[PDB]
Amino acid sequence: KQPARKQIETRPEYEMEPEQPGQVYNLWYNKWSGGMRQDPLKSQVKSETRCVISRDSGYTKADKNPGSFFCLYFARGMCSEGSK
RNA sequence: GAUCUUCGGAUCACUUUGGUCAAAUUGAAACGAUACAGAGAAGAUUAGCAUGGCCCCUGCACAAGGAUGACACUGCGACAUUGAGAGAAAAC
Ligand SMILES: [K+]
Ligand SMILES: [Mg+2]
Ligand SMILES: [Mg+2]
Repeated sequence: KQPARKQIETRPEYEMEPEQPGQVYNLWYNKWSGGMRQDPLKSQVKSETRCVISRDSGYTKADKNPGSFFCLYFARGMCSEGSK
């Protein structure tokens, strides 16, 4: 019964280069190509973050809209906009 | 708000939002490598041009190439049975 709070203060930026020798970015298909397929499942960092309703759920600007949808960033647990 | 008008009002303008889709692991493709075999025509080496399409790739191309691009190239029963004999069975 209290307004929702932002989980992460910062913004997850993108800067990472797999397999430094054998990978090269692809402008059209926005990901790194070349190098060993490496794996189908191996790649799977662990969510650094995690959310729970108890300490995180609350009011937000979208409650007014009847057909509004849930935050893609809340469920994985880094929605940084809070109630806004 | 500007313009007149006479303190009644009139003019002037009048409804956006190009959306492969919300800050990139789990809805834009296609694969590296390692291990196996491993280069068309009836001996051996070898030119090629074709046929077929839910196989494509390079190409501006209705040129031409990719191993002659690759794969494929077969096969069966609208057979009517009687021709006859033998033991059984049922029958001349
Ligand atoms: K040849
Ligand atoms: Mg050819
Ligand atoms: Mg051919």
